[PDB]
Amino acid sequence: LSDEDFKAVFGMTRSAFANLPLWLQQHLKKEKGLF
Ligand code: NA
Repeated sequence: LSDEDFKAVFGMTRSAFANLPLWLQQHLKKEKGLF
């Protein structure tokens, strides 16, 4: 997805998401039905 769609889904930038721990990245992907 686009940078704008990413920010809408996750409410943060891709760089912000990458600073999260893996467990939380994975948690968010599942919560949102993505990836
Ligand atoms: Na929106």
